[PDB]
Amino acid sequence: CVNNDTLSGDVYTASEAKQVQNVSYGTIVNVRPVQIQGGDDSNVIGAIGGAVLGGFLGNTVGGGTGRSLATAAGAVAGGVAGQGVQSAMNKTQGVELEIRKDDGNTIMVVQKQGNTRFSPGQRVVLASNGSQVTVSPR
Amino acid sequence: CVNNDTLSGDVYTASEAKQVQNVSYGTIVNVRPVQIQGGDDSNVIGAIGGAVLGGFLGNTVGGGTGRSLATAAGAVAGGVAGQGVQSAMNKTQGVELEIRKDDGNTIMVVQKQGNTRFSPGQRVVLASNGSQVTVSPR
Amino acid sequence: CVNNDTLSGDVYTASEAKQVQNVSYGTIVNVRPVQIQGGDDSNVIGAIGGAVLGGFLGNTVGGGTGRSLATAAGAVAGGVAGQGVQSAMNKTQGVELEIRKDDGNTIMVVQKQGNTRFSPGQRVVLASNGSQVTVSPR
Amino acid sequence: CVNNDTLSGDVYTASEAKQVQNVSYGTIVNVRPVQIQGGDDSNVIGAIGGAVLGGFLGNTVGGGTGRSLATAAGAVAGGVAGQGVQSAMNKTQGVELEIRKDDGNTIMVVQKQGNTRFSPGQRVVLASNGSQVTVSPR
Amino acid sequence: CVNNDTLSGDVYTASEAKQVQNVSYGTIVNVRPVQIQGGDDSNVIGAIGGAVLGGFLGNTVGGGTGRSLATAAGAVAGGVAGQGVQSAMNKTQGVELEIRKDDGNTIMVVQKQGNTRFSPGQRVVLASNGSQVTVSPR
Amino acid sequence: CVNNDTLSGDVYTASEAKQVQNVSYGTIVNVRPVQIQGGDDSNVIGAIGGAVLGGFLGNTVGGGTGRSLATAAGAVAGGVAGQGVQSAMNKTQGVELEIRKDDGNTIMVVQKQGNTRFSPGQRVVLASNGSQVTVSPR
Amino acid sequence: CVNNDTLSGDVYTASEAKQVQNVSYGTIVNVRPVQIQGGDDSNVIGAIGGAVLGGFLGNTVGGGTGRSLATAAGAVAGGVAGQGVQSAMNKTQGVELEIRKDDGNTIMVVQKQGNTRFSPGQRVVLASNGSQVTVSPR
Amino acid sequence: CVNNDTLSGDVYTASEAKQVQNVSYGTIVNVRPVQIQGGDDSNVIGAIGGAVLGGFLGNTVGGGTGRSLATAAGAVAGGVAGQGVQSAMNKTQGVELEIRKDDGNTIMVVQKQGNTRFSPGQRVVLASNGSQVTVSPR
Amino acid sequence: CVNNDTLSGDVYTASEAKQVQNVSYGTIVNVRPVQIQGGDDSNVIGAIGGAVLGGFLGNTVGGGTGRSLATAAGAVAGGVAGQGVQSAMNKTQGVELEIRKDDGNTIMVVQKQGNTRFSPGQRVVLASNGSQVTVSPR
Amino acid sequence: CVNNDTLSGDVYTASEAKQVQNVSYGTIVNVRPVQIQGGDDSNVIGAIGGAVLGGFLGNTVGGGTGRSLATAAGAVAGGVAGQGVQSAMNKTQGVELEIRKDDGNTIMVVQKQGNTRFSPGQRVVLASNGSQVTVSPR
Amino acid sequence: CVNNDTLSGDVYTASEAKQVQNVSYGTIVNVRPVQIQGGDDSNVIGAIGGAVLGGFLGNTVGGGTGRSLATAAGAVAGGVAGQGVQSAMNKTQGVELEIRKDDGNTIMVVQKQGNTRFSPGQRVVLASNGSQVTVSPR
Ligand SMILES: CC/C=C/CCCCCCC[C@@H](O)CC(=O)N[C@H]1[C@@H](OP(=O)(O)O)O[C@H](CO[C@@H]2O[C@H](CO[C@]3(C(=O)O)C[C@@H](O)[C@@H](O)[C@@H]([C@H](O)CO)O3)[C@@H](OP(=O)(O)O)[C@H](OC(=O)C[C@@H](CCC/C=C/CCCCCC)OC(=O)CCCCCCCCCCCCC)[C@H]2NC(=O)C[C@@H](C/C=C/CCCCCCCC)OC(=O)CCCCCCCCCCC)[C@@H](O)[C@@H]1OC(=O)C[C@H](O)C/C=C/CCCCCCCC
Ligand SMILES: CC/C=C/CCCCCCC[C@@H](O)CC(=O)N[C@H]1[C@@H](OP(=O)(O)O)O[C@H](CO[C@@H]2O[C@H](CO[C@]3(C(=O)O)C[C@@H](O)[C@@H](O)[C@@H]([C@H](O)CO)O3)[C@@H](OP(=O)(O)O)[C@H](OC(=O)C[C@@H](CCC/C=C/CCCCCC)OC(=O)CCCCCCCCCCCCC)[C@H]2NC(=O)C[C@@H](C/C=C/CCCCCCCC)OC(=O)CCCCCCCCCCC)[C@@H](O)[C@@H]1OC(=O)C[C@H](O)C/C=C/CCCCCCCC
Ligand SMILES: CCCCCCCCCCCCCCCC(=O)OC[C@H](COP(=O)(O)O)OC(=O)CCCCCCCCCCCCCCC
Ligand SMILES: *C(=O)CCCCCCCCCCCCCCC
Ligand SMILES: *C(=O)CCCCCCCCCCCCCCC
Ligand SMILES: *C(=O)CCCCCCCCCCCCCCC
Ligand SMILES: *C(=O)CCCCCCCCCCCCCCC
Ligand SMILES: *C(=O)CCCCCCCCCCCCCCC
Ligand SMILES: *C(=O)CCCCCCCCCCCCCCC
Ligand SMILES: *C(=O)CCCCCCCCCCCCCCC
Ligand SMILES: *C(=O)CCCCCCCCCCCCCCC
Ligand SMILES: *C(=O)CCCCCCCCCCCCCCC
Ligand SMILES: *C(=O)CCCCCCCCCCCCCCC
Ligand SMILES: *C(=O)CCCCCCCCCCCCCCC
Repeated sequence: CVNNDTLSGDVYTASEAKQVQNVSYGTIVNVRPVQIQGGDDSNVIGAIGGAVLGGFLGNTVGGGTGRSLATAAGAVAGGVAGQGVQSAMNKTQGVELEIRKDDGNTIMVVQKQGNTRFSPGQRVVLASNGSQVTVSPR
Repeated sequence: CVNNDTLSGDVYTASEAKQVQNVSYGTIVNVRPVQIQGGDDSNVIGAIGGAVLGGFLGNTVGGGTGRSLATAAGAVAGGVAGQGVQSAMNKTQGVELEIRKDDGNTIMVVQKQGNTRFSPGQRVVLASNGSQVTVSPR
Repeated sequence: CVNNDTLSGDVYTASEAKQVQNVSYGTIVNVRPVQIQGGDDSNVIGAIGGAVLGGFLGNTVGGGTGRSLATAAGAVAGGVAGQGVQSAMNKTQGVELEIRKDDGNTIMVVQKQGNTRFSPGQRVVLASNGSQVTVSPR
Repeated sequence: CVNNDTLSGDVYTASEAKQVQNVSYGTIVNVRPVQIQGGDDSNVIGAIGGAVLGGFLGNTVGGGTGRSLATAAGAVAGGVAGQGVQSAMNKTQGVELEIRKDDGNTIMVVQKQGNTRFSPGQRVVLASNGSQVTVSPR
Repeated sequence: CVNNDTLSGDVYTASEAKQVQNVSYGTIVNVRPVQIQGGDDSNVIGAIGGAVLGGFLGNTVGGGTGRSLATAAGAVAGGVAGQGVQSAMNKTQGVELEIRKDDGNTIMVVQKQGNTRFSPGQRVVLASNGSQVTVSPR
Repeated sequence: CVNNDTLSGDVYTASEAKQVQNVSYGTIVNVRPVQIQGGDDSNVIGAIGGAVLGGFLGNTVGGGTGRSLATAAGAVAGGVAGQGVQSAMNKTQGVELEIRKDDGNTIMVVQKQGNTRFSPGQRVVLASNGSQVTVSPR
Repeated sequence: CVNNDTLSGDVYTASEAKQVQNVSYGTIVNVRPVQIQGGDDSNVIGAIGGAVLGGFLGNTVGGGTGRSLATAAGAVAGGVAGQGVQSAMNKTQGVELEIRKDDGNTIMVVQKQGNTRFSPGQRVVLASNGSQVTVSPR
Repeated sequence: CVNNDTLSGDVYTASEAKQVQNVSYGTIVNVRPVQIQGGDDSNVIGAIGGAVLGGFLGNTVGGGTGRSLATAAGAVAGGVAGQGVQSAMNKTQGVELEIRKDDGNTIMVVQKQGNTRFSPGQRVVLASNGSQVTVSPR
Repeated sequence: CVNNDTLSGDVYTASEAKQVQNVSYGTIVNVRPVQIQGGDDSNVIGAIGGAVLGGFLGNTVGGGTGRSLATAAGAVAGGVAGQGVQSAMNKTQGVELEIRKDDGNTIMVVQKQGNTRFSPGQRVVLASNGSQVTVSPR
Repeated sequence: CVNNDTLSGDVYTASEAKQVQNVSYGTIVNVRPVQIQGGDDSNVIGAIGGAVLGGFLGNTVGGGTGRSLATAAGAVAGGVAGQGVQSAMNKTQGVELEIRKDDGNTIMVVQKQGNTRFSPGQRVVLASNGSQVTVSPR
Repeated sequence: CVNNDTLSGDVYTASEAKQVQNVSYGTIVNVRPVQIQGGDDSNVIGAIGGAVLGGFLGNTVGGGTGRSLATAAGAVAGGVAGQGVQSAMNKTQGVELEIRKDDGNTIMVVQKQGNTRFSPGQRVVLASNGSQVTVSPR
């Protein structure tokens, strides 16, 4: 598992506490919903778990030289299902926001859904660092 | 398997959440369909799976010194089929779009087919970063 | 465990004693509560502890070739719970402060809750270094 | 095997989707046919497969100390044939095109044969990147 | 253990003897007490000691296959307590001083409590190097 | 073996497909025939093959302590012949051409013999890259 | 042990013999006594010695499965005492001197106590190198 | 063995085919014969071959503890002869030529003897690259 | 042992023979005696010798499980004495000289005592290199 | 052995064939004879050969525990003689020449004796490269 | 052993043959005798030889557990003597020369004694390179 709950507007990772961050103001338009896929593309941990759990389910059939074939088939047929499952428990739902600043410049930012509802027409304050931004309501 | 579903216009990888992205506008012409081939060219994981599953199907014929020949032949004849199959499950279908911006400059971008249909003559908004672009309808 | 108690306004890590730090003054507005998530995202130590403690609970059922299946299942079903638990004991509660300096510039800083209560309207003194800040009351 | 089907004008590798590419126009003259040789020059995978399959065909003759000689001879006499065969299944047929752009500058590009026929006298559109080009008909 | 007694105003580490250090003068205001946490955040030595001492307390109960479960549980239940204890014996008490120099510039420095008492209103002499300072009374 | 058939004027390596190449014109004079020696100077693969095939031909004579001498002699007397043979199957025949460009500058290039005959007095077109050239007839 | 007797004003390390050193003059004020702590903070050699000497004192009590517990407890209870003792035999006594040069500039230097007594009001000669100084009486 | 036949005026190494080379003209004077010594100075492959072939010729004399002495002596007395012989089969015969160019500048180049005879007074054409030259007759 | 006899004015290390060195003249004042401590601070070779020689003196007392305790105690009680002795045989006696050059500049140099006596008031010649000096009498 | 016969005026190493070298003229004065010492200073190959050949000559005397002493003594007493002999077969005889060029500049070069005699008063031609020179008679 | 006979005025190392060296003239004054110490300061090869030869002289006394003590003592008591002897066979005798050039500049150089006698008042010629010099008589 990967704990991608540090991608909300209500939780800070501990490597950015006790630092300085700048402040700007803006306005909000055109929110639409979006899905977020964390983790890594080459799933390795799922493969090994699936492989062992599928292989040890193979010994219990047959006997002789027909048992080795069963365990060998079960190994790969569980290995692929491991990657099948390990990349469907790392999928959350978020929103995409288009904010227009008071400078006159427009940007958009994507952020995980929490327990506050964003609406078209509102005032937000941007807490920013070098290439990092958090958006919080009024 | 490789999870190339992060190449759509409705799914964001989690390493580009909580960042700033610029906004432009444009118009759409000349969409045509295209196929997309993910993964890597040197298939290694397919070779080993094919090899073991083909080798363990060789012991069950013959006996003596004619069993070793059977298992040795089965090993390679399954090894090549492993790469044959592992590079036909990583093939998806997408579209290629030619968008003309309001600057007066023309570009084209290629993107995976989803559940929205693009048509000739429409307004799109480009969300851009340094050498990254996502296209979404009006 | 990770000892993230060095993120308070009353405890200094020992690698920043006997050094020089600058002093500024400011005023405080708009405190709101926030949670803090320490540690690292890829939980490794939890996985091994969960795995061993789940595996050694598997031998005590069944016998023959039905014991191996039980221990193999218990191993992974404890492995995932290890990461489930090891990333819920590293979660503390803090505050977020917006301070306006006497220069005329505005910043905000996030800091762990202690035993002093911050209120809207107060005088604070910032002890600063290069990209490090501690806030302490009057 | 090497999957050199990403060298056509109808298939895009997945590492160049969702990017920006420029557009130019031109005219076509002097197409002639050409062969294309993929892969790598030092064939290693063919050698091992040929070696094992030739060696295990050696035990079945003779007995005593005249069996070792047979297996040793078969090993190398299959090893060289492995490289003989593994570099004749990576050979495709393509075309070479000489296109004159509307700038007044002339270039030529080589590309794999597909299912569309190029003729002398036609209009093509070049989709280009930094040192990458794809040619597609009108 | 970590010997953090070289963080006082009466003990010099031996890698800064026979060197040259500059001298300044100042005045002292606003001392307040503070705690100091040495060592390192990832406690490793505590984990192994706790693990072995907890594991060898497990064999003495039960017998058969119920002994392995006891030793496995004791191992982790002592492992976490090892880190619990090894990071509570590296905690000392010090003071924080705000000194105003004769230049007209203000700084503050934090230093371990010894056997001399600092008071508001006094003369101190700063012995300094590049980014190192020791404060000693008149 | 080394597959040096990518050194002709009718076969392109697959790492230079879908790229841009410049075009020039010229005239041809003074072709003379030449031999080409591929591969590498320190022959290693030939040594091991020769060594094993010569050594296993030594056991079949004599017995006692006079067999070890025979196998030891055969090993080296086959080892040197391995390098003798492995560097006589990598030798092809090509031509050397002196072409005078329309600029007024003269160069010469060497290229493997194919199935087209070059003659003194003819028109050729040079397809060029940075320090790469292919010559093809009119 | 660490031989920190090369930190006196009467002993030179052998890597700074046969070199050139500059000469200055000064005057001496305000000597006060100080302690010096050599060695390294992470004590490793003490831990192993304490561990072995404590462990081999554990076998001599009890018998059965109650001997293993005794040796395991003795190991750690001697391990910590090893670091307790190995960092109390590397502690010497020295002096701190404030010397005012004839330039008009003031410095202070710290140096191990020997067999000569420094007094307030005296003439000293500084033998100096790049960031190295030795002070010797008249 | 080392195949130093790529040092003639009639054989090209395959890493310099399909490249561009410049052309100059000159005249020839003062050819004299010279020997050429290829390979490497520290002969390693000869030592091992000589050592094994000399050692296995030692067992066939004597018996008891007088056999070990014989094999040990034979090992080194064959080892040195290995380097004696392996550096006398890498010695060829060539010529040294002094050519005066039409610029007015003089150079000389050394090249292996082939099947063409160079004479004093003749016209040669130099095919050159960066610090590489081949000389061929009219 | 360390052979620190190359620190005299009558012995040259062999890495500075056949080189060029400059010559200057001067005068000598204020010689005083000094001790020199060679070697390295972390004594390793003494520890192992002391450890083995102390450990093998432990077996000769007692028997049973009271022999292991004796050998374990002897090991460390000889280990520390090894470092005690190995750093008292690398201590020589030298002199420190203050020489005033004819330029008008003053320096001092430290050098091992030999068989010539230096006196206040004498002429010396300095043989110098880059940051190396030897002093020899008239 | 080291084959230092490539240091004559009649043998070229094969890494400097087919290159360009410049030509100068001069005159010869003051030849005197000199010895040349090749190889490397730390003789390793001689030590091992001497060691084995001396050790295997030790078993043939005595018996019991007096044989081990003999073999141990013979090992080192042959080891030193190995380096004694291996550095007396790499010693050749050469000449040193002082040549005055037609520029007006003087140099000298040292070169191995061959089969031509140099005399005072003669004309030589220098074939030169960057920091390489060969001298050959008229 | 180390062969430091390449530090004379009559023997050239073979890595500086066939190179160019400059020539100067001078005059000679004030030769005095000096000793030269080659090799390296940390003697390793002597330690092992002394250790083995001393250890194998220990078994021949006593029996039981009193033999181990004898061999252990002999090992170190021979080990130190190994370094005692291995650094007294690398000591030669040379001379130090002060030469005044015709420029008007003075230098001195140190060189091993040979079979020619240098006297006060003579003419020498310096053969020089970058930071290398050899001095030879008229
Ligand atoms: C707070 C919570 C605390 C937690 C833990 C604390 C509890 C501690 C209390 C300790 C008490 C315990 O000591 C008592 C005891 O065990 N006592 C036991 C002990 O006696 P003692 O007391 O020790 O003296 O031993 C006896 C011996 O048992 C048998 O011994 C034979 C050999 O023994 C012999 C011999 O011939 O050599 C003869 C004998 O006389 C003697 O001499 C021995 C001698 O010992 C030599 O060593 O040797 C074996 O044949 P073999 O070896 O030659 O092959 C045989 O297994 C055999 O031959 C082969 C077996 C194997 C087939 C079972 C697999 C099912 C597939 C499910 C996956 C689904 C896929 C999607 O085959 C069979 O058993 C045939 C069953 C056919 C029907 C199956 C239907 C199931 C599917 C339904 C699906 C429904 C869908 C809707 C074996 N059965 C056996 O050992 C037992 C076998 C019986 C199957 C019951 C079905 C349950 C399946 C439901 C699934 C759960 C939800 C997912 O059970 C097991 O192998 C363990 C099963 C684990 C499965 C986990 C699934 C993981 C998830 C999926 C992973 C992919 C047991 O009877 C005793 O009783 C019993 O054990 C009765 C017991 O009450 C039943 C077991 C319950 C455990 C289940 C929970 C596990 C969950 C996870 C754990 C972390
Ligand atoms: C040019 C120069 C050439 C150089 C070399 C060439 C010489 C070659 C000639 C060969 C002849 C030789 O083959 C003859 C022979 O050995 N012949 C011998 C041979 O017969 P074969 O001919 O082989 O057939 O074997 C016999 C067997 O001997 C005994 O055998 C017992 C077991 O044997 C049994 C059994 O019961 O199992 C029974 C038996 O019947 C038979 O069956 C065997 C069978 O073989 C099974 O294997 O088994 C052992 O008991 P165990 O095993 O169960 O434990 C016993 O040792 C035992 O039980 C245990 C012993 C051990 C205690 C001794 C340690 C002393 C501490 C000093 C350190 C100071 C610290 C600061 O305990 C005792 O011996 C009790 C002694 C109590 C009094 C000690 C006082 C000393 C202190 C004084 C301090 C004064 C201060 C002012 C053992 N003694 C023994 O094996 C002998 C034991 C006797 C002690 C004498 C005191 C000397 C100490 C002075 C110190 C010197 C200066 C520093 O001696 C030794 O262990 C070697 C001692 C080495 C000490 C070196 C010190 C190093 C420096 C300090 C290091 C930190 C010997 O008698 C024969 O005679 C003898 O051996 C008599 C002999 O003349 C005496 C030995 C002299 C050697 C000394 C020189 C070494 C210096 C360095 C060398 C490089
Ligand atoms: C941070 C979490 C770390 C988790 C690691 C714990 C591993 C637990 C292994 C259980 C071993 C059971 C063996 C079978 C039972 C038996 O009857 O075992 C019997 C045998 C000996 O008994 P006999 O005397 O009867 O032969 O072995 C033992 O008794 C071994 C002692 C068990 C305890 C060892 C301590 C744990 C390992 C060291 C800690 C390292 C931590 C590293 C953290 C990074
Ligand atoms: C974080 O998520 C860590 C990785 C989690 C791996 C989960 C593995 C589950 C594998 C299930 C396989 C079922 C096999 C069924 C028989 C073929
Ligand atoms: C992601 O896709 C991981 C790699 C998947 C590998 C799939 C391997 C399948 C191999 C089938 C081989 C069949 C052999 C039949 C007998 C020769
Ligand atoms: C700091 O916090 C160190 C890591 C702590 C790891 C804690 C591991 C607890 C695992 C509990 C698993 C329970 C399994 C129950 C049966 C499946
Ligand atoms: C992609 O193409 C992977 C490599 C394919 C290797 C194919 C190997 C075939 C070898 C056949 C050898 C036949 C030997 C017959 C007896 C000497
Ligand atoms: C410096 O402080 C070195 C590290 C010290 C480690 C101390 C380890 C103490 C562990 C105590 C564990 C008690 C376990 C009780 C049964 C679970
Ligand atoms: C590409 O060419 C791969 C290397 C090919 C090696 C061929 C080895 C042939 C060796 C023949 C040796 C014959 C020995 C006869 C008895 C001494
Ligand atoms: C230089 O000082 C080298 C390191 C010295 C280590 C000294 C170790 C002493 C350990 C004493 C432990 C006593 C244990 C008593 C029973 C628990
Ligand atoms: C290319 O040339 C590869 C190296 C060739 C090595 C040849 C080795 C020949 C050794 C002959 C030794 C004869 C020993 C006779 C008894 C002492
Ligand atoms: C150069 O000096 C090399 C290192 C020399 C090491 C000397 C070691 C001497 C150790 C003596 C120990 C006496 C132990 C007595 C019983 C405890
Ligand atoms: C090139 O020269 C390779 C190294 C040659 C090593 C020669 C070794 C000769 C050793 C002779 C030793 C004689 C020992 C006599 C008894 C002590
Ligand atoms: C070049 O000089 C190589 C190293 C030479 C090592 C010589 C070793 C001699 C050791 C003599 C030791 C005598 C021990 C006597 C009994 C203690």
